[PDB]
Amino acid sequence: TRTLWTTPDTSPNCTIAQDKDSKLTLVLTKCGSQILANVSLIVVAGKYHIINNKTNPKIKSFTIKLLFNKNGVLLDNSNLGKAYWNFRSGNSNVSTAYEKAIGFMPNLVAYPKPSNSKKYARDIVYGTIYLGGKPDQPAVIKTTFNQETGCEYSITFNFSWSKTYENVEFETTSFTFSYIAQE
Amino acid sequence: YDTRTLWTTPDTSPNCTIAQDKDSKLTLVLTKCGSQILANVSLIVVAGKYHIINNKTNPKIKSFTIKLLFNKNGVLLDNSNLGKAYWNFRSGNSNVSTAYEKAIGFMPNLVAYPKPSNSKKYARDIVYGTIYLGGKPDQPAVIKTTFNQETGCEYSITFNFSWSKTYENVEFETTSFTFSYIAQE
Amino acid sequence: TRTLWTTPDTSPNCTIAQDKDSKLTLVLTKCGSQILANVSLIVVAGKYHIINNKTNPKIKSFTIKLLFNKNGVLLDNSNLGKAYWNFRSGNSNVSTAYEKAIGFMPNLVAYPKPSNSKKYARDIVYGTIYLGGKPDQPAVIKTTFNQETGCEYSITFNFSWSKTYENVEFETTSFTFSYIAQE
Ligand SMILES: CCC(=O)N[C@H]1[C@H]([C@H](O)[C@H](O)CO)O[C@@](O)(C(=O)O)C[C@@H]1O
Ligand SMILES: CCC(=O)N[C@H]1[C@H]([C@H](O)[C@H](O)CO)O[C@@](O)(C(=O)O)C[C@@H]1O
Ligand SMILES: CCC(=O)N[C@H]1[C@H]([C@H](O)[C@H](O)CO)O[C@@](O)(C(=O)O)C[C@@H]1O
Ligand SMILES: [Zn+2]
Ligand SMILES: [Zn+2]
Ligand SMILES: [Zn+2]
Repeated sequence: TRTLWTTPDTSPNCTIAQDKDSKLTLVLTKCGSQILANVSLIVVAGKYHIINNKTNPKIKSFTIKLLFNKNGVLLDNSNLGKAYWNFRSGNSNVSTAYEKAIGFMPNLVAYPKPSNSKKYARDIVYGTIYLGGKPDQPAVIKTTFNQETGCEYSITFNFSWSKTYENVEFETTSFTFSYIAQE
Repeated sequence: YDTRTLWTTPDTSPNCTIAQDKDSKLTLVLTKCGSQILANVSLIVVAGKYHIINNKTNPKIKSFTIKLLFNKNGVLLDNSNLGKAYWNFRSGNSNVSTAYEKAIGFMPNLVAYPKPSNSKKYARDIVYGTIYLGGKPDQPAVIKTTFNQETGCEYSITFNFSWSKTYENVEFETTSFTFSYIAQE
Repeated sequence: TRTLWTTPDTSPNCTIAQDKDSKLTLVLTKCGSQILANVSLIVVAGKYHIINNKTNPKIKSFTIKLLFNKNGVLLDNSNLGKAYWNFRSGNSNVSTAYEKAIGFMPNLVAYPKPSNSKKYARDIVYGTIYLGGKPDQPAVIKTTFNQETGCEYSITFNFSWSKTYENVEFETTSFTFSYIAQE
């Protein structure tokens, strides 16, 4: 019960532009009051599979949202599927779906919901990953905590790029970050 | 110490003094994972010299430093930029009722990161990172963290904030950065 | 036994171009399903000690490989010496070589060995470190999991730079990353 994950296989579990068009590999490991997070993305099909900005200049970014309720349970309006998001057992999941993961949630005082109080940048982490493992193919991964509505908690991943890529497959290197846990 | 968290609390009440008294909120969370400390940091400047940056009118205002000084027991010293009042072990979204006496297991390893001496100074006592002002991807600032290079203390952690862009009326409040370092014990 | 390391002293322990020409400082700390890794390098002698790309225009990269068997034991073809790699005991290592460290190995489902199947980039982590702690002397540290032959598991560090450095000592700042554990 110290690790919440997608499993490490490559079976599509995520819907960006069309049903199960991607594998988001996300591993959350509870190190007390901090969650250690490891993420990568493979797109297998649809609009974001093969990037061509000569042909499609406007395709420059997309977002993957994980929305959670009071008990830390993934809501079905998330881009990530509920089917294999669960606590770890081996290279797989526990047999039954979890009902509480509040200790894996981003801290609401650290990272508050939108309000008429001043909005601070500390609820964001920026990173850069590399498409196809090539050092001249950067894309920015921007992670934001608790800024979606219709949820108690949220983790959102925005992927974007500034280069004009021609036929570059969107599959990434891995990035590690952390965040402050709710409890 | 095992698995505990030493932190500033995660609210936005100013706890830190850069240019003038309580001009900033340093949010710092140190979590012990055995022989390494997992660190998470951000900064909000609320007042004074470094609150709103304009390098057109003031091209030479480009960097500043925040120091955490520790004694032999890992207790924060009063002359650190960070105030002692809310630097303590975690309890809920606040701190334990007793001001801590021992945190040597949270201190940067002195063999890995020695104090200044006339022996060769190696770069491994530094971690560089980049954070973004206002959460804007075109507003980077460098956060340089250095271990055990201060004097008048047994241990130290120093944060130097710098930028090479010419900012015009930009509020210095940052995204978050994560790093680790080797623990003394 | 929760940390495998090199001892954080300055005594050479690694062979890049000639015997004991470097000190690799590597600390691997098990946080359940993830290994938290911290790395830096000091080159003390030989070809890579002082970089001069006026004199030697093509000297722009090198690699340090850690190769492991089925029990997570370091193999002798590794650049890092076997005598220097063990579980932590104080500021030193235990006197006896360990027999098992499978819990510290990179996960083979997450990071499979080379094959005829499609290779994904998530077995790579990119970072940048700074020579001599100077902010204008970046070098790229590319870390790759389980891609070497002659082993069950591997961690390889490729160091490279694009700048024309003139008489710059190769000793680095520190970088942190994580990876998914085999067990
Ligand atoms: C971590 C790796 C890294 O820094 N990659 C950077 C890359 C390389 O430095 C050079 O291409 C030499 O390989 O240069 C960029 O300007 C590019 O778009 O190509 C930005 C990348 O972020
Ligand atoms: C992680 C985010 C990131 O890399 N930001 C970089 C930024 C963006 O790539 C572009 O502005 C396109 O958004 O480019 C810079 O040259 C800039 O100062 O603008 C350096 C920043 O570090
Ligand atoms: C974290 C530190 C950092 O970003 N360093 C970058 C550096 C500094 O921004 C400037 O020298 C101003 O100090 O600019 C570079 O183009 C350079 O080669 O000099 C790339 C470095 O990666
Ligand atoms: Zn494909
Ligand atoms: Zn302000
Ligand atoms: Zn020399």
